Amino acid sequence: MTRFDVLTVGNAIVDIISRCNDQFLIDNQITKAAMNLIDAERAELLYSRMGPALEASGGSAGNTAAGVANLGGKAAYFGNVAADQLGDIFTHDIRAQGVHYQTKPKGAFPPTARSMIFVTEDGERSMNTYLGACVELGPEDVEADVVADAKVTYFEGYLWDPPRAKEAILDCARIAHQHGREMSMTLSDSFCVDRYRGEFLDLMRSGKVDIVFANRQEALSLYQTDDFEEALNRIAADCKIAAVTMSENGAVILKGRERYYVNAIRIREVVDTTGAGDLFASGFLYGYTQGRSLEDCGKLGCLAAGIVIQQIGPRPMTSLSEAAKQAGLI
Amino acid sequence: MTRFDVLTVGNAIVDIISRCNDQFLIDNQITKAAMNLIDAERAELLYSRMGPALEASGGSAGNTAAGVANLGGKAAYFGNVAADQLGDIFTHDIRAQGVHYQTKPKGAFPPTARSMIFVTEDGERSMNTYLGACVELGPEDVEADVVADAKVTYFEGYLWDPPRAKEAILDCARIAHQHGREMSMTLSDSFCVDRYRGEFLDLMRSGKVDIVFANRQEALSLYQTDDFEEALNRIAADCKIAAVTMSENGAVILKGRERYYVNAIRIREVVDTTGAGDLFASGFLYGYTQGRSLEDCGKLGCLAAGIVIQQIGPRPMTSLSEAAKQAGLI
Ligand SMILES: Nc1ncnc2c1ncn2[C@@H]1O[C@H](CO)[C@@H](O)[C@H]1O
Ligand SMILES: Nc1ncnc2c1ncn2[C@@H]1O[C@H](CO)[C@@H](O)[C@H]1O
Ligand SMILES: O=C(O)c1cnc2ccccc2c1
Ligand SMILES: O=C(O)c1cnc2ccccc2c1
Ligand SMILES: [K+]
Ligand SMILES: [K+]
Repeated sequence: MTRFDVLTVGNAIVDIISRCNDQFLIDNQITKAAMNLIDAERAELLYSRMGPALEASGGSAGNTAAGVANLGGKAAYFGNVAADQLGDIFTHDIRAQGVHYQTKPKGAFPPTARSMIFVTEDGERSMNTYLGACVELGPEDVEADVVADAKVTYFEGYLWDPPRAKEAILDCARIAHQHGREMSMTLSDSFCVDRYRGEFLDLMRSGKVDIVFANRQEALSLYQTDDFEEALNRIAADCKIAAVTMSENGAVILKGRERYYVNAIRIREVVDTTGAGDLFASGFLYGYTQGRSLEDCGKLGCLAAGIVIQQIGPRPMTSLSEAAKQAGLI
Repeated sequence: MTRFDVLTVGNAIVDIISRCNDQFLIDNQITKAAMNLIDAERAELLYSRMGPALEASGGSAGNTAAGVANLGGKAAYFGNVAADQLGDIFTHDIRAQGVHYQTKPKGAFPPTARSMIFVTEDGERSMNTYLGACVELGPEDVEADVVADAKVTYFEGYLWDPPRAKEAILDCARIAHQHGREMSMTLSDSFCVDRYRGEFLDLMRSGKVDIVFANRQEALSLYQTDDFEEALNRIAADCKIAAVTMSENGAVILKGRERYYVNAIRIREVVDTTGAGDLFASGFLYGYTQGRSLEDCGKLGCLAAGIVIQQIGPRPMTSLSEAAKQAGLI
């Protein structure tokens, strides 16, 4: 037996969520649908203009770990918060979901990362992230026994922004592979891909990453193309398994020459897209580590993603395991 | 012209909200549907057992002020937070709603008040409140110019728990009445009524309070009776105006021998009753300060209350003014 199905690694963030009109994004030069990095001064400025908000634990990989636990899988998470109230919230929420979380805060400054997420009327989310304590994550935060004992270790492309997180990831890759485990990454965001295009390709081609998650926008960015079919062929050539999401058009799972298309759930109304990709990865990786077919992994991913976009906030407040049972995915 | 329609005064609290099953309340000796005061040790214990949560600025009077501002009235708030992250969240949310809020924190300790609110499947809410920095609210926090320039000053019965807040309220009553303004209170909670029964009756009978808000449970507690008609007759004898809510049975507004019955609005589902009474007071006091009939104040209250119970969290995330316009209450 193994201790963990999925270890995830990412920027530990608390989300600050509000609604806005379309003009707000233009007025404040916020790139729509993207992760916009911001400094402390810009954080203060944007917050001063933001309406009344709700807070909820976030972080892309944090959400993915929570989702795996919610489905009934065994999950762990590495990510660095500060010894402050936001860090206490983050710690509580992830542990309360039944995710192993033991990364120790290093101090009160920089403070715990937060992301001001503006949700427009169409349900799109535009994130504005002050990394704070995330900049401190490094090799010292790798719990080697956890990596050794996890079927899959999954990490964010977003980790390439803070300075030393990549060193922790390279350590994880070494340990995972020495123990016959698999490594997975998400491309995270199309501008993130643009920042780290060559590095991401190298991760895949060198075999440090076995399973890659992308959406359409990320895949097009990765190969600098408007040809989605080219992007699919290239990504299949670059990694052992690729899971590519296409929003309302569902998803496609690629392995060598194999392609498995999955339909998206028909949605009544798109409330807030925050967490869609994260929860697709939850469903996929839960299925993968239970030995399910690639198609069924895709189905579980679409189920989880469809649920999270029908609520405000990034982590499903309902039972994913119950939903999967009703769906005959069990 | 006056600067403010409604000044509210209360315990400044950030809510930590989670769903639980019925047995959780019993196992943890949480009194269902009530405000349960807790110390620091008990807060740590309950939080350790609480599921993943979301945070939202709360405080009964805070919610009421926010609701008045939402409807288009001019609101102000007195309430004390700490110089910490939770206090910064509280400060942001109330000011971002357009409420005047200038109560200065006295340091970082005691920390900002928080309430762990457990919502059961029936939508009832059971609150567990650590008062923290609320214990420091005192006469020093009365902005006399704001009280002088507000049509109505409204305060929580909950203020009788912290040690010095009542002195600030007595100062408010003096200033308000010297400037020809009106004072209002909510009975807050049936156990709060039980703690301060004599003091609350005296506030009304001495004329320090002109307009009283109660629900059925609070009115029955106030007069220690199982007879609701007796409670209505007695409350009408004790205060100039009484607004008494009755959940799905709407409300009754009493003035001398005048009685005005108002129906609850049709709702999709009871998602979370948190803030129902607070927002009833918002709608009522908005109407009242706009010169509306007592019946129309009741209707505005039932509208605001009905909206808030159909969402998670204590402050409506949608426009109350727009809903009022659509409902023909305008
Ligand atoms: N730079 C970042 N790194 C990792 N996660 C992020 C970043 N910015 C925003 N997020 C998270 O992305 C999630 C949605 O995918 C949100 O819950 C938010 O916390
Ligand atoms: N002791 C208290 N005093 C004032 N407000 C409170 C108290 N406990 C809980 N609340 C608030 O009551 C609101 C619901 O009426 C919640 O938003 C919560 O913050
Ligand atoms: O080079 C491109 O074609 C390309 C495609 N998509 C992008 C998205 C974000 C940033 C750069 C991109 C660049
Ligand atoms: O004295 C009573 O009749 C009475 C009624 N309701 C209550 C609710 C809470 C606490 C005491 C109460 C006391
Ligand atoms: K969401
Ligand atoms: K509510």
